[PDB]
Amino acid sequence: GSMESTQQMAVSIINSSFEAAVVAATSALENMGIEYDYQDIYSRVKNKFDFVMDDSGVKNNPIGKAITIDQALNDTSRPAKLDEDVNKLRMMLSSKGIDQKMRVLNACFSVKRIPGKSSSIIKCTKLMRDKLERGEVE
Amino acid sequence: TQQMAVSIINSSFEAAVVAATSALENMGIEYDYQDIYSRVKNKFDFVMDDSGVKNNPIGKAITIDQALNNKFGSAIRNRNWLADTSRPAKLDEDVNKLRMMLGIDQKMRVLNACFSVKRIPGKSSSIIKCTKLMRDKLERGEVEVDDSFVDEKM
RNA sequence: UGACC
Repeated sequence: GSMESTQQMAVSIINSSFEAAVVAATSALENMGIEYDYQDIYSRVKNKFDFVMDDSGVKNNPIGKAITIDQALNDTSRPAKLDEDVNKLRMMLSSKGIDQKMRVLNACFSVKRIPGKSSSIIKCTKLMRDKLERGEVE
Repeated sequence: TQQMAVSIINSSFEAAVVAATSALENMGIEYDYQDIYSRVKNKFDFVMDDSGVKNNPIGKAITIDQALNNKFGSAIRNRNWLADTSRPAKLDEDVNKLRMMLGIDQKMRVLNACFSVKRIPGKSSSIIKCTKLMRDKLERGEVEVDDSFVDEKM
């Protein structure tokens, strides 16, 4: 059930770009203090984005290539949606002022007070452990 | 494909601008095109760059181009990654961490003093840097940082 | 030369 791995990956290019745009738009207005309706900005972005990419062949084209690739190579559905959600959440957070340094460290470590002491306890989470099994700079 | 991905990314920016700009007008709120254009552009450029997401799609577009030039190595890697038995578990843990983020000040103060976050050019993932002392200490278990050291580093 | 935050 992985015989569409390339097409699934290729769609995240369109979908993640779309999500980036919604975030950019809603976030900018928000930073201006202007009140707005999420669905309204969401719909306007989709209207413009869909018209340009989905009517100029640049989605039918990318997908077509992805399909040509999957045939040559020839479930995976769940891990692809989650891949897309990771891009979305990161961007949503990024837009709010919680950059990468904050996200990486907060996700890689848990920190505790330590009661009758003037120090903190740091522990690696599963994400940090996997990085070690891969690569962390000494 | 890479040029198409770039194209799609720019069309996305155009959409964010038209959405904000058209949203202000529909609500009877004045605005200068250049002003709104600039605001959306800083946010979009910052978001796409800081998220590592720009590198993700341009990177993905590049492995398709390669597969089109008969170098399926990367595409093969893409299928194996998505097929890994623990892929969903790993992304779920990833996604869960980020969603809980939507405090952390004290936590960041301590962390900002012991670790540095970097990025390998082109990559969407990150690189964490520390001292061999910390690394070896971490590669053993819990680690106590003294509130004095942190302060020694702002 | 994306693979994870």
